[PDB]
Amino acid sequence: IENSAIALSGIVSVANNADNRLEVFGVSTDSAVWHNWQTAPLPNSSWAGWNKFNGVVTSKPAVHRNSDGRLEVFVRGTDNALWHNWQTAADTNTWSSWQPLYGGITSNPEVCLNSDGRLEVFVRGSDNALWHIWQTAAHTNSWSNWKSLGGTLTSNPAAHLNADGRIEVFARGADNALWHIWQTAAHTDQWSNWQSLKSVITSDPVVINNCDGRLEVFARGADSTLRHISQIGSDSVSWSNWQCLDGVITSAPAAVKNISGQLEVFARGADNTLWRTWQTSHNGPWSNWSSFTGIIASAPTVAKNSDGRIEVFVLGLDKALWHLWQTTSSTTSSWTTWALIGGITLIDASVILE
Amino acid sequence: IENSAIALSGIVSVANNADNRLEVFGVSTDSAVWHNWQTAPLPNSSWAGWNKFNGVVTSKPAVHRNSDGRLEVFVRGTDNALWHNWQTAADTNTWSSWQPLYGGITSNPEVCLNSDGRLEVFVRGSDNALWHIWQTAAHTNSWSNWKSLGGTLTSNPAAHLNADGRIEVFARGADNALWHIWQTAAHTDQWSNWQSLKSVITSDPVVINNCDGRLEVFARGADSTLRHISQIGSDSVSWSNWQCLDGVITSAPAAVKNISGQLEVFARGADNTLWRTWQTSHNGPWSNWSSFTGIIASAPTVAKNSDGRIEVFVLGLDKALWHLWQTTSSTTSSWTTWALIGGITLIDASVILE
Amino acid sequence: IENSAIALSGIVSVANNADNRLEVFGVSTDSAVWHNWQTAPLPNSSWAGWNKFNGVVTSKPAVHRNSDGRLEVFVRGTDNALWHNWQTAADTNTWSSWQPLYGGITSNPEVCLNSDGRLEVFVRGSDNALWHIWQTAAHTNSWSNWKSLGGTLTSNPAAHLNADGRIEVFARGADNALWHIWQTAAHTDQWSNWQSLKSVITSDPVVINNCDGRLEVFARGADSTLRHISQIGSDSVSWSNWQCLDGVITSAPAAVKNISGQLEVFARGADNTLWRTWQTSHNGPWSNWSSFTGIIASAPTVAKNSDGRIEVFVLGLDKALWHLWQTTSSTTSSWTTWALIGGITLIDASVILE
Amino acid sequence: IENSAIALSGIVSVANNADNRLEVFGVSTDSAVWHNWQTAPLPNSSWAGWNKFNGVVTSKPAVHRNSDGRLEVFVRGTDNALWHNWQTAADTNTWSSWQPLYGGITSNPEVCLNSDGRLEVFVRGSDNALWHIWQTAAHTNSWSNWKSLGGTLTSNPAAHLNADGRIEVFARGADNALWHIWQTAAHTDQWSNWQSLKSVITSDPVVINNCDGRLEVFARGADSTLRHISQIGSDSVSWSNWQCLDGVITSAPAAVKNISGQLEVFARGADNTLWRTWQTSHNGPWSNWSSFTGIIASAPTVAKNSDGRIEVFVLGLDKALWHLWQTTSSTTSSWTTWALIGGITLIDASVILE
Repeated sequence: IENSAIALSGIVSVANNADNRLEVFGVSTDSAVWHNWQTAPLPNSSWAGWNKFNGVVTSKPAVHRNSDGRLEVFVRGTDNALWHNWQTAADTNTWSSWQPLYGGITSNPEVCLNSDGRLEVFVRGSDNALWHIWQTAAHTNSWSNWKSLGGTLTSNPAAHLNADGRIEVFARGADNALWHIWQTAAHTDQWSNWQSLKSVITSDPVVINNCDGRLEVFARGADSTLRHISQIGSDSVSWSNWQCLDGVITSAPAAVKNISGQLEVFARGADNTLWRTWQTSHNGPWSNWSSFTGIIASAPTVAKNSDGRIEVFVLGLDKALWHLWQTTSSTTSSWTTWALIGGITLIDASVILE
Repeated sequence: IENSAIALSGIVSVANNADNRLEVFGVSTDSAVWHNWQTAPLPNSSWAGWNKFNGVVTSKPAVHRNSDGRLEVFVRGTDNALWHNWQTAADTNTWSSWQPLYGGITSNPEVCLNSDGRLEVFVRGSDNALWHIWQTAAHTNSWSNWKSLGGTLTSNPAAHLNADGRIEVFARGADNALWHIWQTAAHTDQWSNWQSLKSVITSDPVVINNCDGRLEVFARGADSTLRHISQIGSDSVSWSNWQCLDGVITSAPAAVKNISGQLEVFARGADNTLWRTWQTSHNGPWSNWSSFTGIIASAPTVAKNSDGRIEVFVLGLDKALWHLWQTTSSTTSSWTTWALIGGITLIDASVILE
Repeated sequence: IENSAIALSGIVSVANNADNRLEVFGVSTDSAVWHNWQTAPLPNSSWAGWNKFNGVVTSKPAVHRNSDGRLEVFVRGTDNALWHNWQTAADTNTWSSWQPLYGGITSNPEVCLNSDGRLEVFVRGSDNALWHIWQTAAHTNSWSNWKSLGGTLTSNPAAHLNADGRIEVFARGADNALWHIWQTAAHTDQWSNWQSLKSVITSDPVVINNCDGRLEVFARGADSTLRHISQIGSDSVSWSNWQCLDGVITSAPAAVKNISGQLEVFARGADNTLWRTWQTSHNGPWSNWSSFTGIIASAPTVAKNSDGRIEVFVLGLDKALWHLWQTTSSTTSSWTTWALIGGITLIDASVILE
Repeated sequence: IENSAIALSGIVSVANNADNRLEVFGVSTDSAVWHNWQTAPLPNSSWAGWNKFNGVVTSKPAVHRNSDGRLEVFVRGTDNALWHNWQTAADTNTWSSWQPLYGGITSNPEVCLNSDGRLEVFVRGSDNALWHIWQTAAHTNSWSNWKSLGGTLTSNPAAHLNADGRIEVFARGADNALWHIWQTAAHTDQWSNWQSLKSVITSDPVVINNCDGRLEVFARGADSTLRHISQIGSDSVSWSNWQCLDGVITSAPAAVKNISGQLEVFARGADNTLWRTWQTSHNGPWSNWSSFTGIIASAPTVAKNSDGRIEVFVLGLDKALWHLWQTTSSTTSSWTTWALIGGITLIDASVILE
């Protein structure tokens, strides 16, 4: 692989409803967003069926739950502007029409919830800088003007809260290295300068918090293996060295914290099957990759159910959505085999970044 | 102290709003519930002022946030029945009037949020058994009938979720020992039998989850010192031995997880000042108790702000509410001295259990 | 129990030879020291048979291996002075006669090996202060003059190295609290002042190092339960609060680090059987006490074999030595039942401290 | 670098005497072994001066302390056989002449001390298999016959004890991967079959035990970066995945456990200076590499002094031995700059393996 490659992404965005039912959002062959949801918050639940939002879109959709429990979806429109639509009440399948937020977008949108309950959206703009826009009041359809954070992005952005409420954003830069920028005070428009974490990456960055309140960033490296870096202090400036894990991966990774507090990472492996690795003890060593049967055609997207059970979504060779899950709420649980969530076929609507 | 003693409780109940502003609920000399809230989600914020709910009450109020962000308060009425009132919209200071849930209550109410978004209330009933009632749909004013879980309670109940979504309830029994009972499947009316954790306790139990996804229970013991016990497996049946910490405490304890994932416990000490102890490392040893200046007249009530800073509320000798907080989002931060949230005086409306 | 009580001690001292064979030393009804040893360094080995050292003694013997592999035993004589005898070559059953070190001794002797290979002996003297004497060259029969460290002792002393090579000594003081004193530079006659760790203790202190390079002290408390305290920094001045464990014990405790690095403690329990507790995770919570069948008449003495297996020695009701051990090198191993090391009967020759 | 490369080795072997004084062994321009020792067991001690053993040698010397405290050195002779010489008494500078152990050696010797006090030597033989020979009685000049363990070696062997006393040997195989073989019972001639840990390595393996009683193996990888793997269970068959650390290294690594139980690794870096990395927390993430001033011409050799302070030895550009050490017994201590141990110049006498 080349240093500027961006690994294959997940085919859907997932969120938990206010009642923790999972709901997935993807783009079909009509270039519209469709969604489907669990009827009860358990992995063996039946799903409602695929439902369409009217409107042609030109990016992968991003979804986040508002602080009042209402889901809200963000997408690029045919005008290269940002659009959004929302549930009109928590746990209800009544939505707004797409509504405009304007701007000029050249990446998939990334959405974060500040610790004061306000959504904030991060995107690459027309000038390749990082731009953002935010709710001016918690869970309200009142938004700021667009503002630039500068830089030069060559991946989609990934945002996460630090334990103290400061948003930190990660993105590949012009030199193909991972860069980051952060709020210097929680949920405030006061930001640091851009800083490099060095090392080339060949996927979007994936960010998760550990139990200790430290962030941990996962990405594919230049040799096509998983690499990871973590915060070692109580600020955004002190990081470990990078470490790689053996094993060639062929998609973005997806990371989740299991209910014992240990991290697990899922990725498409060198044989185009889903692979999984997990921390064997706290902060500990990583297990050898374990494979699941079945060829897959996207990165995994990973979620947790109301009872803690992990569930994984992928694109199958039939271009439909498949999923599997843990059979029990237990880190050493067995897994189901792939099951189909049928009714539509999906396309990868990710913005082509070069 | 005698084995059947119940240590002095906190004077207010606290909750975070959907936007993480703190809001406190207490009972004044008119035997009504009054509340007050931060105007912004930071500990140095100004407070709005004390506001009254009409109606005479006969217990400490319990408050929990619904899964749609709306706060909801539960109290015993003059008819010894359960009443509740709620915010009509998240982050809004418009409330229902008290509305009846009936029953017959002989303890303070305890409220838990199931992982499927449904509130559930636990109380000691007229026959001294544990009773409960639940929302039948997430964040909806539709409730079940009352149902008994049996047992014999001699403290208020304390409920917490396990990491897998099963509610577990703790309460002192007829033999003054700590007993517990648990859901055997997440957010389902399928419960275990009562089991004893032995050891006498002389306060209500206080329950918190650690990073590992294990519960940890704190209580005052028969010798008036803090003692604690924790889950050691992935179920509700495997527990450690009890351990005590030196130092006589004269109130219920209050426990919180700081933003490095370590536990801290606050209690009124033998000299009637606020004492604090913290875990020095993961699962680690406990620090010597540290004292804050100022005589206090209740147990502490402890909360966290949107930026992770801990804030503590107590009753002062002037029978008003005082608070202090951490100056920075840092485990070794200094603390402010007590500041007054003036405007009313408070009474301890806790149900007298004998 | 009274605050000045000293719990029942172990009936033998144990050491590993240079080749790791265990060898035990006790006092028989003739008031002489006898010893016995494994013929091979495994717990299921046969033992050689009880062999006598000529000479009447008036304390429990203390044994330590020299830095050249030779065992050396220290005891009080009929003249209340200190005597010692040694193997003349490692792993050889040829010994010196008792040789005099003089002084005036009113406790059992305690022996430590400095990290520069020199033995050092600690005792309570005729004036109840702590006295010591040391080899002036590693593993050589050349000793210093006696020197006082002051204080007032009401238990036997217990000495251990810190991770940086500084000896630290623990002993009960005149107020029945645990006190300690330490070298301020490794293997140097430069010592701190005495400092109290507060808390009353009713056994000799038992000291072990954890993996982290921190000392951890175990003792029986005033309520007859096990209590423990540990270093929390990198010096001898920073300690945790004391914690107690539920369960009444009726002997001194004995502590050992198993081969997974976790601590285990053994003690005679309230029903006069051997009890065991272990840390369930690193630094972690302690298990409930587990009992072994059989009434025992001393504290346990605990050792490890060349393959890591723990072995425990006690006095039986027949006044003979019994032992049991782990069946495999595994923290969850089963244990054998008590087996007799027959041939003599033993007496408790511990110096009566009041 | 090529896959069959073997990175530059350390220029001396080091051991602690019975009294913990460091003593170093190297080969000078006369192809004889010379040694030098601290006069006192502290890093700022003066050194005695370089002293020669008569006899021409053809490998790097290996040294280990016997279980009776006597050092013993192993080397290949001009006849390609194994020779050894020993201190005739602990802490004494009187040695035997070289004495023959015969055989036919094609690697540097590796020496391990069994947990029953018997030395055992591992070497590549004339047929490229692993051969070994052992003392038949602890710390005695009585040796077994030579015996083969088979395999095909393309590095020097590295041996370490497991926590349960089983020797495990690591060596690169014919496929340039790391292979290992182990005793199936402690200090017994009963061995497993050879098993591969996969991954190519380009240095000798370096093995250390962590606090948990698990082995951890460090080596340079095919991309010239440090990689490491560790045991995850209680046996020799369960290992983690391999992880790499960023940063090109140009020598074998050297690993040590500091006195807080954390691991540190030293290696010559890409700029030919000494680099260091350390675990920032238990099992934790690894720090960025830190450089010391000064160009160096060998791998580091690392030892610990009687007070826990780490000391590092290297070859300088002047072909003499230099060292530096920690200024205090503290993981965050500063370090001294390089100081010369002058008097001879050293050559790399490592056996050329192809």
